[PDB]
Order: sequence, then structure tokens, then C-alpha cells
Amino acid sequence: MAKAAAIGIDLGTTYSCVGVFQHGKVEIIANDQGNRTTPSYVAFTDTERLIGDAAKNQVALNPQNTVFDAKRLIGRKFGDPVVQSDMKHWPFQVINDGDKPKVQVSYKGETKAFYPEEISSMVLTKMKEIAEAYLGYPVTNAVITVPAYFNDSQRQATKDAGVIAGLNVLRIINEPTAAAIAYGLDRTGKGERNVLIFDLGGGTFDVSILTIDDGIFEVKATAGDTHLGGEDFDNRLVNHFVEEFKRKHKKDISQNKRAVRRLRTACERAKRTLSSSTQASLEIDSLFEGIDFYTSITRARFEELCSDLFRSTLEPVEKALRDAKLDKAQIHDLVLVGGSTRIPKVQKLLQDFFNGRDLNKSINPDEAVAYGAAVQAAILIKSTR
Ligand SMILES: Nc1ncnc2c1nc(Cl)n2[C@@H]1O[C@H](CO)[C@@H](O)[C@H]1O
Repeated sequence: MAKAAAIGIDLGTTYSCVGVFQHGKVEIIANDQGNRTTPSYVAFTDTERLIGDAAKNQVALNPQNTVFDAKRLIGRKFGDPVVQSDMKHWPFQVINDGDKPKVQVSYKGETKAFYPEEISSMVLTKMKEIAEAYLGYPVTNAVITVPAYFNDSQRQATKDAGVIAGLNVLRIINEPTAAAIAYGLDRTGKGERNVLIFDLGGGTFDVSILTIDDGIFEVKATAGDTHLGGEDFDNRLVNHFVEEFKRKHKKDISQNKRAVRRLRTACERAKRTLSSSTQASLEIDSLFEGIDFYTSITRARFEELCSDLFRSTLEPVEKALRDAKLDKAQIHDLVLVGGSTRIPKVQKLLQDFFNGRDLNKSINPDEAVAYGAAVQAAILIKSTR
């Protein structure tokens, strides 16, 4: 029953996703708000702890006590220059507990501090309860994914997050490996298979090159930008609309925190529409000083606004190829991961770089990692018996 069942969890920087392999198919499990992915956010309020959508939904009202980006801290020492650099951009406090970072917040009127694995365990507990509500029984066996570049300390702290969350961690697997499993790229028989995974998420960009030799995975190269993602494209749309509002009304809205956040969420929404329509409409009632902001933008203008950022995704692709010592024609498969890979211009740039090659994109790119983890969790629990 529950003991013969296992889930796959993609514990993402900005969003998490959970899947289960049963009756010959992967089911990506929708949360209680009907969403197939859940924000990796934990909010501490005057009455409760919120996780996911409810936590992300109140971030503007409670920024000091809304934790996100715990994955950027997990398994790291406080003195790590990555931690010191990132801390300057977070509205929540990060403290030092014997060279270990802790996020410090106000919860039920009291000061509390949490290790990154404790924050990540609250996200994992939510994914576990989402799976349990779908299945009708508690599932505790899980495969959890991590970036291919995570070291032993980051992998161990992720497993520790799983244990705190009440999960039996069958294995910690690499995200690009789970994505290659999702497409069955490890079951093509004999001979070395070179796979490139292009993973453009909400806040990070990762390029991974793997060689699959008779089911055995080997990481040949990892490249990318830890501070490039979908939110930079949302921000480019924001600056455009701030300048358009100034041209139409001779008013600068950039200082009105509420106006900027409402514009930001509307921009994120319009950006998604632009992946399947050649235009998107913004409909913001009383954006600033009672002025409605009803406008539109073409996909062509959006592509211009992010042109330099889309083009910059090809430098880590070339860098990974040189590190792996492979030419483009030596790559057998191209896999898309991350919601931002749905952007048609991004697909076109990657396909043209690989000389007109087909892309593996039939699985929801924001779900491919949880999909593969779910497949691996099923194989692993079946071998355990
Ligand atoms: N249809 C889409 N077109 C463009 N961007 C998208 C799309 N879906 C998602 Cl999710 N994202 C973005 O992916 C990230 C999460 O993986 C977020 O930045 C989200 O906006």
C-alpha cells in the first residue's frame, strides 16, 4: 500500500513540483489551489505559518517574514562569498550560528531562527501532504532532486530537509539526470548518448551535459548563471510599462511599492500569454493616483526588451560544450527544463545554435524534473520490495 509507494519531488529554488508513477503513467500532482507547481516560499505571520501559494500571495504585506531562496543557502557556510553576496538582496534577516546561516523571522510575535534545511523541510512537508491528499494515504518514500553542481554538503543538507519533513529519502538525484529519465533517454540500448539539458527557471539558468552509457549517467559539464531567470524578464517588462505610464501621464510610478508589485505580477502573467499569443493585454484598475492602466504589448516588443538576456543563454551552452570537449553535432538530445523555456524566442535561439535541431519539450518543462524523479522513485521502491 503506502510502503510500496514512492514520490518524486523537484525541490526548486523558486517553485517545487511533486509527481507519482502509478498505473503506467506519471501524475504531476496539483496542490489545493489546483496548481501543478508550488512556490518554494514559507511565510511566518502573527497567527500561522504559510507554505506555497498562500505564502507567495502575501509577500508584499510581510516581506521581512516571508522566506524564499533557501536553496541558495542550503549546505553552505555563513562565510561563503555566495551567502554574503546574496544576503544583500533579501528582505529577511540571515544570521550566523557557528559559521552556519539561519534565517531569522518574527513568528506569532516571537523571534525565531531556522536553518535552511528547516525552511526547505517545510516546503517538502507541503509537497508530501499534496501527494497524500491526492493518493488518499500517507506516502513517505521519496526521490528528491538537486542541481548537478551541488557538492556533498548541499546534497546531505537536502537529504536532512527530507528527514525533518518525515520522508524516507530513497536517493538524491541530479535535476538534469531526472529530466533525461523523464524522456527515457537512458533506455536507448547500448552506446554512449550525449544529452544537453537547457534549464531556464524563475531565478537560475543551468546548462548540463550528460553522457548515458548503458544506463550509467556521467556529468561531463555544468555551466550557466545562478542569477538569470524568468524574473529578470518580468523586470524588463516592468521598466517598459513604467516608461510608457510616464509618457502617457507624465507621472513616475517607480517609487510606489504597491503600483510596482501590481505591475510586476501583471507583467509575469502577460509574459506567459506571450508564449502562445503574439500580443497580451494588461488590465490594471487604478494603478497609480486612480489612473487605470489598460494597455497591450506585442511578442516582438517583449523579445526586444529581453533580447540581450535571451542571447546570453548561448554563452553557457558553448562553455559547457568546450568543457565536455564536444562539438554541437556530437550532442544526441536537447532537453528543455524550466517554465521560461516555453518562450518561443528562447527555443528558436537554442534550435538555431544547434543547426535547426528538434527539442525535447513535450513534457511541461516546469514538471520534467519531478516527472523523472517520480519514475526513479517507482523503480527504486520496486527494487526495495
Ligand atoms: N508560458 C510561459 N511562458 C514564459 N514563462 C513562463 C511560462 N510558464 C512559466 Cl511557469 N514561466 C516562467 O517560468 C518560471 C518558473 O519555472 C517563472 O519565471 C514563470 O514566469
